[PDB]
Amino acid sequence: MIKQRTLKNIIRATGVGLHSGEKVYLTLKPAPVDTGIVFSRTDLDPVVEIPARAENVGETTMSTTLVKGDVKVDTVEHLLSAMAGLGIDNAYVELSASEVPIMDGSAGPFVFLIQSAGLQEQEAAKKFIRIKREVSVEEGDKRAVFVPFDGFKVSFEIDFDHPVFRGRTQQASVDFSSTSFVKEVSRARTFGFMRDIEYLRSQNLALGGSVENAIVVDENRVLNEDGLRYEDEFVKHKILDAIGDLYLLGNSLIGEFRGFKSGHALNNQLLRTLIADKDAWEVVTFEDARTAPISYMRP
Ligand SMILES: COc1ccc(-c2cn(CC[C@](C)(C(=O)NO)S(C)(=O)=O)c(=O)o2)c(F)c1
Ligand SMILES: [Zn+2]
Repeated sequence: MIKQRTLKNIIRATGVGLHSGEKVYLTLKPAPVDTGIVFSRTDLDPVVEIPARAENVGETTMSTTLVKGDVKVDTVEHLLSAMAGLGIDNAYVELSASEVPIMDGSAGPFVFLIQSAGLQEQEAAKKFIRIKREVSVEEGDKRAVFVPFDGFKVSFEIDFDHPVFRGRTQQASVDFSSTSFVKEVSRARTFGFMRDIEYLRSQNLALGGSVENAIVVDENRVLNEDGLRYEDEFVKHKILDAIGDLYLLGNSLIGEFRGFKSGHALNNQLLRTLIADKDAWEVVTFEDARTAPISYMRP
């Protein structure tokens, strides 16, 4: 049987918001079966809880933001990508501020902290959303698609229109039947271009962004003295973002995602279109893990 998973132990981390630059304390806690992933603003009295679900996404400018009335949890995509990669169904995420800490810009620190704490299998069937029909959303030259697939596969393609790529459209495919999320995706850091500094300053964004927690590009130069973690780090980070954004479905996917310049906004529009088109998907469980089209690492 493929079982639901939670954390075996609590995880505690400190860091800064990429966008806010605020110091934030993070605690991940075990949760019961069918809780899903629930963010808690514990700096507020009373505490404000926001389920990590597509319907609670409020802003998708330069991150995925959860919103309940006036309350936000910004930049959830990198932590949710870690939780999706390791198959965590149920957890409370407590935050002392409005934004998940950026850590090193990747999902690496989160997968390491989680795998250090360990996972706990729970006595309940893991529920999957199985893609049964093709579902496409487009806006301009941006496109995001779900395709039926017996497994979980992500493709991303983007023409960054930026000199640092030396005129090359970036493309990557990962199939979690062979690709290690941990080894091949989790280390891919977020990035910023020095040419967007005017605009980011003007939206009060990326206040915590530096070479410490991101790839920083200035025209031709990667400013980071120690360089890239992957030849294709930039596009592997878009795949990491897409895995986090897709986890707002609230259950792991059986299917394929293809992204064409898609961002947080179009990723969320795809989830909403999918959820509305009930002909395109069904909830499935696997009573026997041996015949399932996906597997997870030992807990
Ligand atoms: C002075 O260093 C900087 C400046 C800006 C950033 C920066 C990062 N981001 C977030 C970038 C995006 C939206 C991302 O990772 N989302 O999860 S991406 C790479 O998909 O386009 C941003 O809006 O600004 C940075 F990381 C470092
Ligand atoms: Zn990102």
